[PDB]
Formats: sequence, structure tokens, C-alpha cells
Amino acid sequence: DDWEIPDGQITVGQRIGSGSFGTVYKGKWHGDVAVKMLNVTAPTPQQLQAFKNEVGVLRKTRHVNILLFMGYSTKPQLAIVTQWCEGSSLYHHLHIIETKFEMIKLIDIARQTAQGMDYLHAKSIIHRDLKSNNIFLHEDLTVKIGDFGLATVKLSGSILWMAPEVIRMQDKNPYSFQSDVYAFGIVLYELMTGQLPYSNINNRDQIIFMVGRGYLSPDLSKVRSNCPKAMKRLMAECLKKKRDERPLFPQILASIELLARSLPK
Ligand SMILES: COc1[nH]nc2ncc(NC(=O)c3c(F)ccc(NC(=O)c4cccc(C(C)(C)C#N)c4)c3F)cc12
Repeated sequence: DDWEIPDGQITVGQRIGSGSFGTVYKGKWHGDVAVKMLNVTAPTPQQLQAFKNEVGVLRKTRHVNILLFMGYSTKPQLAIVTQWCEGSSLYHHLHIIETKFEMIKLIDIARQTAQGMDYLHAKSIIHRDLKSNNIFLHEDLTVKIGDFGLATVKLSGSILWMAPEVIRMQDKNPYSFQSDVYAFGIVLYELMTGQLPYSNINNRDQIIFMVGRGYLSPDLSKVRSNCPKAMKRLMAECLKKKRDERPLFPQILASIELLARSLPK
């Protein structure tokens, strides 16, 4: 098939924020959309390989909890268009406006997110950057996973969600399904404590270092009083410092659809 969206069809609008490659604008193309572009006119053959990669990946995804890729554009500048999500990122809800979710909606946001990663994984896609910033609550329900980049709030990197092996840079390709599972674990941790990990440490390098040596890990004793003992039990199985001791998502997903089935009281 062809998803090439011809020249002049897209109508760029308000500037939303900086995207992986160029900048993300909220535009129009048969309804509101997001357009991520390249600001410079020069296609670095090392950048185009990336655009031609991102488009290559979104194209494989088609599911309620992954952001909807709707089409790409090569004509002036290179762009990738996704549906426009009305709402905020989970990171925004949790840590900025400090929204207070009830345990049910929480478990659910958790369950959708898991539901989502599962799909990406079944399609043999590693996300490599799952985190509350990249989890979008479209219309306040319906988790939408994507890699929004620097659009959405807040050489560097996002340290908190990296599993140790990653934070080390062991064998040049540290990333795995279990990589994601950890990132998911920290997300669980966020949902269950409304906080980010290691808030009492104000030194990035030390966080990187210790989380790497396995001297530091999330303080699980901060889980909200009413959290189900199985959510907490799962949280840890996901944040295991040993790559191979972590659960993959088909199990994670089920462990959730189980604990979510028994707690309306
Ligand atoms: C403030 O920013 C915003 N508010 N509302 C918005 N609505 C949409 C957008 N939209 C985006 O930020 C956006 C966009 F406009 C175009 C492409 C991608 N790319 C991806 O989502 C992506 C890239 C690589 C891999 C993957 C996944 C994880 C699926 C894989 N594999 C996804 C985007 F995230 C921004 C918005």
C-alpha cells in the first residue's frame, strides 16, 4: 500500500513542541492531526534513514493502544502524521497537574499500557523508551502509546525508566523485551505511588551510577495504601535487576487482567 500524503494536502498549524527529528505541529488533514517534520531542508542521509525507519515501524502498528500513524510526507521537508490526541501524557497528569486517579482507573491505565506493549512486542517491536511521558491518555481514557519525544512536557536521555543493563551500556545492544518490561515497571511504580523514583536524590550521575551497579532501586514501600498486594508483587517482578528474571508482557498482561477482575470492593 501507499501512505504517501501528497504535497499541499497537510495544513500545519500551532507549534506543539520539538519532535525526535524536527518539530511537532498540530495540523489538519481530514481532521485534526499531529505533524512531525524536519526543520532543516537538508536531508542528512543518516537522518532520512531514520525517518524512513520510523515510518517503517508505525506502518506495522495498528491497534487501539498504539498511536495511530496515518501517513508520511516526503515533499517539502519530510513529515510523519499521527492522529491528534486530545488530552495529556500520563507524566503530565501524574507529576505536573497532579491529577488524582481512583484505583480502578489506575489499574486500567496500567492494563491498557500493558495491553499496548504486548502488541508492539508480538509484532517484534522494542519501544526502547516506554515512560509516562510517552503514554498518552487520549480523552482521559484509552491509553495511547507512542514515542512523542520532546513534544509532551519533559545526547541526554531519560534515566528513570532504563533497566540497569541499559543504564550501563553493557554489550552495545542492551535493549530487549525485558528492557521494556522494566520501563513498564517504573510506570507501574509511578501509577502506584503517584511519584517518580528516587526523588530524594538530586544527582543524576549518582542515580545513573547506582541504578547501574544495582545499589539503588525504587522504594516500593511507597505504594499507595490501597494498592492490591498483587500489583505490588508484580511491580517487583518487572523491576528485577537481572534481565532474564523479568516477566514478558503476555504474562504481565494476564497478571493484571486477573487482579483487575477482583477488587471493585
Ligand atoms: C504535545 O504533543 C501532542 N499533543 N497531542 C498529540 N497528538 C499526537 C502527537 N504525535 C506525535 O508526537 C508524533 C507525530 F506527530 C508523528 C510521529 C510520531 N511517532 C511516534 O509516535 C512514534 C515513533 C517511533 C515509534 C513509535 C511506537 C512507540 C509506536 C513504536 N514502535 C511511535 C509521533 F509521536 C503529539 C501530540
